[PDB]
Amino acid sequence: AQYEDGKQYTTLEKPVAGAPQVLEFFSFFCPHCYQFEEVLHISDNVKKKLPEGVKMTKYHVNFMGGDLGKDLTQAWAVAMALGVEDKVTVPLFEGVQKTQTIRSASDIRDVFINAGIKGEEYDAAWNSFVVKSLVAQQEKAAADVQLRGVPAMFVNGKYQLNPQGMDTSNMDVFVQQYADTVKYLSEK
Repeated sequence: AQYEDGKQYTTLEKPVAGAPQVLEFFSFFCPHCYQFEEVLHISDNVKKKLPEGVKMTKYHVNFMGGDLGKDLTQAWAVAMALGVEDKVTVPLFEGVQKTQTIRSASDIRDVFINAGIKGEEYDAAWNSFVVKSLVAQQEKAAADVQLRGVPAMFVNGKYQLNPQGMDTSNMDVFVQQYADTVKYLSEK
């Protein structure tokens, strides 16, 4: 066939019930994730090809960057709760990986303040039980699929994108192939 298990995607031999339809995992410590976000705009190009009615979910993971990695997962929970994902994603990536000016929770907090989220509002979110369950969800979703690497994408809790198996000669072509694959998997 044109799309084959083990080529553009793999199948979970233990499928995850009730899973979000398009589920993406990343870490701000993750170098390919930086590329995926900044250079390739993967999430965005997948969205453009996804069907009517499909919701896209993106979660942070703990297994990179130790103590700061966990701070970052809670911070992404704050971002999701406040709906400010689109204002902190880039400065968080560049702060961790480009300028290396993020070294503590307080530095993560600075990024939000600079993006215009108010101190009171950030700190209140940070400490809220709604953010606690949001953290809980990110971990559960990762736990459910045995996740040990990022960037990672899952479709309807049964298929896992396999970017290793796509041509990287051309960045644009890699992205479309990636997005079309999510679409194919989506319609499956």
